[PDB]
Amino acid sequence: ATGLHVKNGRLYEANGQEFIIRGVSHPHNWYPQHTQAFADIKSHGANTVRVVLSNGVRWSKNGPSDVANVISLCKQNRLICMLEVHDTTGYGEQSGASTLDQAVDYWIELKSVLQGEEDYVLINIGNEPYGNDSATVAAWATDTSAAIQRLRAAGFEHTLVVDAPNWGQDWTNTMRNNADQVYASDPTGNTVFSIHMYGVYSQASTITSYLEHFVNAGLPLIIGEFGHNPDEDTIMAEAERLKLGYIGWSWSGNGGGVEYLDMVYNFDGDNLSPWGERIFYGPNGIASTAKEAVIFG
Repeated sequence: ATGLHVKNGRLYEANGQEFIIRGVSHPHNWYPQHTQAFADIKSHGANTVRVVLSNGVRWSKNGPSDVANVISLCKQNRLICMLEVHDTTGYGEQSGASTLDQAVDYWIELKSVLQGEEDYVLINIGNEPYGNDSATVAAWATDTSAAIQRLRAAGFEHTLVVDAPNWGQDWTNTMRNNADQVYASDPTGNTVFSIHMYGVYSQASTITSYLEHFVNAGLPLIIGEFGHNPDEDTIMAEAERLKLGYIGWSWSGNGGGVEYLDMVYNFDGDNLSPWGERIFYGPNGIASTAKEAVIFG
């Protein structure tokens, strides 16, 4: 059965109530000991959590029982659960990355724990699935359509979330120019596009132009990741104006020189960084704009 779905370019619950994502990413694969984060994220007002999983290509695979537990934690905390396979990141440029096809093999392996959870779970096929290599960026539309087709053929009815090339930022405008082709390839129409906004989006003009292109065309879009040198004030303001979902990166535990993207320090829910204060409590932030999904009431 279908649960969350797309109608007229927007995301709806099965009862017809529109759902506007206001959430954050949590690095579950890398920090399995920090399952308290689900409750902590909910306590600050988020309505969705994007959960980092692995298909075993670059990191250690999250098996079916582990994913079942994640889903139960989302449901217990009245959060919509967006699951994503991180191993695809930067394919074509990043050594050892997964292809989208290998991500789909993993989703199919999880079919028994995902079927019947269409009201609660969104499937983000693979994170930032292409780097900047031209030959592979050129395959984004065909590879993405192929992955959607494989999932629908395997009986998946969930709403699917697909990321852009160029490490999620789409600076070539490949996703922007070809999303119509990809959307047509989903028989059910339950596909949502996701843009990641980092340094390409330091100017308000670029942000507004990109977001309005999707809204004006009726192409469903979420800002699946953003940081703070992106203009976060304009990203959050425009997401509110246009009624688009957004998901900040990330709860805690960043490494690789991106420590400043931690919302809380050392997974302590009461110890917010300036970024955590901004995204949850500042203008157009999560606490003031998020509404809980109605499926939980």
